[PDB]
Amino acid sequence: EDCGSDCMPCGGECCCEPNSCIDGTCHHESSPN
Repeated sequence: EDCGSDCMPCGGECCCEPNSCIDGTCHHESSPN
């Protein structure tokens, strides 16, 4: 079973890229340039 387009189950949620599903939460993703 899957959640979404490159997404993962985060405590009844769905973290999709570029974000990441870690620590049971949605770890946002920055772009330092």
